[PDB]
Amino acid sequence: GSDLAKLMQIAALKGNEEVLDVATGGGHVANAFAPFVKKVVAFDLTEDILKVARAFIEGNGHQQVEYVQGDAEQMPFTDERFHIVTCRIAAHHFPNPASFVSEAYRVLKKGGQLLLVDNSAPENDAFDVFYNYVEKERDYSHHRAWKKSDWLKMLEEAGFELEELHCFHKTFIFEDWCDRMNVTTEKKQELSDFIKSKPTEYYQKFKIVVEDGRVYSFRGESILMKARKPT
Repeated sequence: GSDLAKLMQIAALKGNEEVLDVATGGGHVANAFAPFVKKVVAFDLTEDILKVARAFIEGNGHQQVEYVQGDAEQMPFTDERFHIVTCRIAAHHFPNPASFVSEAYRVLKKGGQLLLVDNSAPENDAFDVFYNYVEKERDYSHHRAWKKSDWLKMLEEAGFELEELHCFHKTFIFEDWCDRMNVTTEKKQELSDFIKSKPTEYYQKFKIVVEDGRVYSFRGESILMKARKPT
């Protein structure tokens, strides 16, 4: 799975790093990196978010984390400050993720790395559009899960050199997945009904399981990219 352990392994940490965790959210990435690096900046849009991240991170005894508010994107850091920028399961909320990518490039040291983890859309446009429509019905704040090719273009355009791209698939349990976003029973019925009526190709693509007329599970893709800012 695209888990934290896999991220940590791919990171190939040296122990001296200053890390920026973009859209830290519940703080899990900063939490994981903290013991193995010099310093972490946990960065997100509001104080409420940073309070929650801090409760979790300080709960595990990590004390070299600095909490900083702002926008991914338009980041209030100096050029060439970080060895690592991380961003996990967050970029699909960004309204202008190309700006986050260029800002990540800017605030990285030369030879530094971006580690980016997110859900991804198929190259096939119909499946792309469908996957994303479904994501947004379930989470109104979803902007876009981009194609792997979209990310390759954004990274190159910003000057990053991709080193590694790892792809993963996960089976989502529809009811649980919905309930994490507090979707109404009515909205869950509507979304299941919408998915269930799609033709066979869609069920085959997303390994859709229907039990007793309701969507039970489907399978999505995610990625982990390690991209270098050149020396």
